[PDB]
Amino acid sequence: SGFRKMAFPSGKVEGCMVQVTCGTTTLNGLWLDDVVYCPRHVICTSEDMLNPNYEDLLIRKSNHNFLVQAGNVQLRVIGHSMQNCVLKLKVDTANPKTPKYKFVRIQPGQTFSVLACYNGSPSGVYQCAMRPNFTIKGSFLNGSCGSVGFNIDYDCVSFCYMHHMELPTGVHAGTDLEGNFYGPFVDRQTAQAAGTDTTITVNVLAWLYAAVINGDRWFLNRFTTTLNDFNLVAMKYNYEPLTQDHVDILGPLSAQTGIAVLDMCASLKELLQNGMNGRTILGSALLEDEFTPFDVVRQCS
Amino acid sequence: SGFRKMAFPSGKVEGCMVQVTCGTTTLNGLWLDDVVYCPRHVICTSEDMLNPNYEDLLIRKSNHNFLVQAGNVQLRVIGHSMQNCVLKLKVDTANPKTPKYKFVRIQPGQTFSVLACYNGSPSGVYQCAMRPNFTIKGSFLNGSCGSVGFNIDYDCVSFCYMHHMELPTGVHAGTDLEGNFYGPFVDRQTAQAAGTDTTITVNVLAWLYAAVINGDRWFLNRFTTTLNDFNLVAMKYNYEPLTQDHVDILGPLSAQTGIAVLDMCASLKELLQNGMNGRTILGSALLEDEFTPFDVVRQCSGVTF
Ligand SMILES: O=c1[nH]cc(-c2cc(-c3cc(Cl)c(F)c(OCc4ccccc4Cl)c3)c(=O)n(-c3cccnc3)c2)c(=O)[nH]1
Repeated sequence: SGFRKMAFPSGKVEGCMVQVTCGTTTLNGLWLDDVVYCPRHVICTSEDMLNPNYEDLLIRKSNHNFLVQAGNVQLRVIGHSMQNCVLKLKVDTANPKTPKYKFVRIQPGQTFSVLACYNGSPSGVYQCAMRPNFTIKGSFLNGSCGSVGFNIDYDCVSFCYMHHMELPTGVHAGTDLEGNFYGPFVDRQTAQAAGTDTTITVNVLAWLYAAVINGDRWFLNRFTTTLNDFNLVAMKYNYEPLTQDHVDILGPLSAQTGIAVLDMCASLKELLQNGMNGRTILGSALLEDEFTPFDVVRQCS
Repeated sequence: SGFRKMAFPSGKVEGCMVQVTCGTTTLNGLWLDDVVYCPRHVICTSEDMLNPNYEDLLIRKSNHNFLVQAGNVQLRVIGHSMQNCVLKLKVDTANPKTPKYKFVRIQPGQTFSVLACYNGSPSGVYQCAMRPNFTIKGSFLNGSCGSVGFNIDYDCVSFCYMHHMELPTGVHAGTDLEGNFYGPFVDRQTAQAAGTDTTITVNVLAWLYAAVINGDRWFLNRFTTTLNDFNLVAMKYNYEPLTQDHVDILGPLSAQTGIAVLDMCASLKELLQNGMNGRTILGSALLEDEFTPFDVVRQCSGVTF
C-alpha cells in the first residue's frame, strides 16, 4: 500500500551522461553508441542569443572546438551535424554502457523521469509530466541543459525529452531527441510565453480511481453526468476537456473498481465545487494530475 | 529554478539488488562483496510467522535451502548467519559492481531515497523521510521486502534502511543494515501500531526557505520570535521542538536568502495559528516536512555526485 510519485531507476541513463564545452559554454550531452546528443545553443555566445544563425555558426566550427568529457576521459570528436535544435557529435569510441533505447515523442499529459545533471554529473532524479501548454515544471539550474527525460520499459530506455531552456515564468522548455521542440518555442532569447496551463483531467480521474483502489471512498457520490455537461463545468476550473478517447483509456480502472467513468466524473465535479474540507486523498490536499492511467495500474494492486 | 521532491540517482544501488527465495517466499537481497543481506523473516512459513523462533528456524536450515538469483546468474551460498533482524548469506563470488559504501543509522526527520524492487529487479525510486514515530510513508506492494534506502555523499553510498513489513494502517517499518529496527516493532505477524506522528519542524522551515528562494514569499511577516516562544505554540500543534542545533543548520539558507531564521519561525508560527488563506506554497496546500535543510541546499545550488 501507499502511493508516491515514483521515478524510474536512473542507472541506465547515468551511464550515458557526458559534459560538452564550446568556448565558455558548458552543458550536458547524451552519449549513445558513437554519437553525443546535446542542445545546439552550446555553440552560441551570449551575443548570439537574440538572433542566432545556427547554420552559419556551425559551419565555422571544427571538430576540435568541441571538448567532450566522459568522466576523466576526453572523447575525440570526429564529426558533427545538426538535426533541428539538437547537435549530433560523432565520437571515435562507442559508449560501452549504452542501453537498449529508442527516441519517442510524447503527448501532453504523459509523464517521465528527469535525470538532472551538471557538468556531465547526475544531481538527482524526479518524476515529471508534460503540461498541456507543452512546458514542464522541472527543477533546473544553470548548467542543466542537456539533461534528459525518459521512461523505462522492461529494459529499454525511451528518451522523450532533452532540456534546453527556462522561460521567464520559471517553467521549462525542451525538445524530443530529434531536436523538435515541444510547443511553440524556439531556442533564442526572444519574447515567448506558454499558453495558459490547465489541469490534466484524465490524469486526475486516474488518480481518483487509485484512491478508491487504496480504500478512500469519502468523495464518491450518487450522481452521474454526461460527458458534455462535465466538460462544460470542468473547463470553468481551467481543466482540460475530456475526450471519448480519455474515457476509453479509463476503461480498465472503471472495471477494476466497479465505478463508471462518468460516475467518477460526477465526483470530480463535486470536489471542484466543495474542495477537500480539511481532508486529503492519497496524502494530498490538492487534486494530483501527474499520474497517468498507465502509471496508476503500474504502482497499484 | 523549480523545486521537486528529488531522489538520489540510483545507479550505484541498482547493481546490488538480487533475488532471494526460501521455500515459497521470494524477496530482495542486497549483494555487497560476497555477502547478500535480506530480512531474516524469509525463513518463516505460514505457521512460523505467528510466533517465530528465528535461531531454531536458522539452525534447521542449511546453505542449499537459500536460492539466490543475480539476474539470470545463480549465486552459490557457502555460509549463512544472522545479525539482529537481518540475514547474511555468504556467496562464492563477490559482486563486481559493489560500490563504495557504508552502513549508517539515521535519525527521525532525516530523508533518504528508496529503491523499491520486486524479484530482485529495481522498479522505482522515491524520496521519503524517517518519521518521528519511526515509520516511513512508502509505497510497497507484496514482494518489496528487502528494498533498501540510501544516501549518496560524494561517491559513497550510505545504506540506512531495509524494508521489512507493512503496518495495518498502510505505513512501513524496517531496520538499518545491521538489522536493528527503527521504532518499537518486531518481525512477527502480530497486532502492532505506530505511535502518533508529528511534523518535522526544521524541515518545514527549510521548505519555506526553498519557497522564498523560488520567489514565493507572501507568508513572510515583520515579526521575529524566540525558540522558547515558538516551541510553546509548536508543541500545541504536534510539531517537533526546535533546538539551537536546528537554527545553526539553517544558517546557509538564511544567508543565501536574507531572511534570518528567527524571522522565518515567526512566519511558520503564524501559518500554524491561522493556516493559509486560499494560498499555496510551491504549489502545495500542506506544509511540507520531507525536505531537510541539506536537501534544499543541494537542490537549490546544483550539488552533483
Ligand atoms: O554555459 C551555459 N550557458 C547557458 C546555459 C543556459 C542557457 C539557457 C537559455 C538557452 C536559450 Cl537558447 C535561451 F534562448 C535562453 O533564454 C531564456 C529567455 C529569456 C528571456 C526571454 C525568453 C527566454 Cl527563452 C536561455 C537556459 O535557460 N539555461 C537554464 C537556466 C536555468 C534552468 N534551466 C536552463 C541555461 C547553460 O546551461 N550553460
